Amino acid sequence: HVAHPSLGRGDGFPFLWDNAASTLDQLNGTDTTIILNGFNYLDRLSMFKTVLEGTRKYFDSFAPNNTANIYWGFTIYLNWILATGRSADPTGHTTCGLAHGDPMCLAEESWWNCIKYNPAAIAFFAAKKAGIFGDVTKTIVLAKPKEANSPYCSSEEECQAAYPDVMATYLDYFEYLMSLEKTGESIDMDKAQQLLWKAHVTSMENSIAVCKPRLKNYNIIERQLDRDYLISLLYFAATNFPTNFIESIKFVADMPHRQLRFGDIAPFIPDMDMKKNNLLVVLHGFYTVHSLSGGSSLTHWRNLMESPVSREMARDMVNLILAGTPVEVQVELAKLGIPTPVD
Ligand SMILES: *[C@@H]1O[C@H](CO)[C@@H](O)[C@H](O)[C@H]1NC(C)=O
Repeated sequence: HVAHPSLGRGDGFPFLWDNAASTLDQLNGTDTTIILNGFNYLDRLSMFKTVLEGTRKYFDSFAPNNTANIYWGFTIYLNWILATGRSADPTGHTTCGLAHGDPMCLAEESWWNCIKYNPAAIAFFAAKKAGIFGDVTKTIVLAKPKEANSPYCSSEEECQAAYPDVMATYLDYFEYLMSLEKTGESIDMDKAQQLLWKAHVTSMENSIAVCKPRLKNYNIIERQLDRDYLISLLYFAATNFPTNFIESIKFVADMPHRQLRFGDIAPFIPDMDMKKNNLLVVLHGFYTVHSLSGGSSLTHWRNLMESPVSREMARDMVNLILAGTPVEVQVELAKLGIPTPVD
């Protein structure tokens, strides 16, 4: 049994989905503690699954099996980083995440692990604080990293102190959900999605500098994919594109199913379909507009995306992209009136 990059266990749900905890009471611990290893795939999956379960009631009517829940995004991406080897140690110094080592271990040295840790762990703490899990008197005890002055926080208090804006933005999301029963209002899906994206973006922006050195652990082609993806995510987030089950699977199905290497040039990678080859070009297209504009294009894009009509039009573009339609990022952005750069 191994994780499939886009199908997870087989039907889109993550590898080992059934094995992960639905509630805090199913986790290991003591009378006064709950134990979680943030460097273990199953415990990270439990950080997502417990929040999915605890927020199911807000999304239940919209679709079966909690599939309308917008928390699926980073849950599905956890499966993908495992399945494609991107959570393993890339340095060769340890066997963490390798088949001949502990395949569930998530390496400190992994760039993907580095950027994705907080959207699991800090978000989990924020959900706890907001009351998503009910009243919890037990202390969360996280496994500590080995590296001194690590980018990985290992307690509720340390995470708050090191990444205050990330804690605050995820808290805003969960507090909004918690407010709905007092009012008796049904969820405003566009608002909920905006709040969650704001937290994800804040996390990415708070991690980019501290995770940057890990990019040097990968060859230049894989390294550039990593950069391309993080910048592109900032543009996608501003469109308010949905992060529910079906849309998340649609995205990961277009991502490369293996690490890239020297020799790979999109859109001519012969062991990948046209949709994967096309998304690789598009991600680099966003990187290029961003780099050549000194980052100014993102500021203009965000201003434009203050309009709900603009956001809907931009989501239409994203859907074309996900279907494998070969659109030129630079050309499409200009159409939307973004001042675009020359070299
Ligand atoms: C939920 O998903 C499971 C697994 O894919 C499926 O067998 C089942 O039909 C779905 N449940 C409902 C109520 O639609």
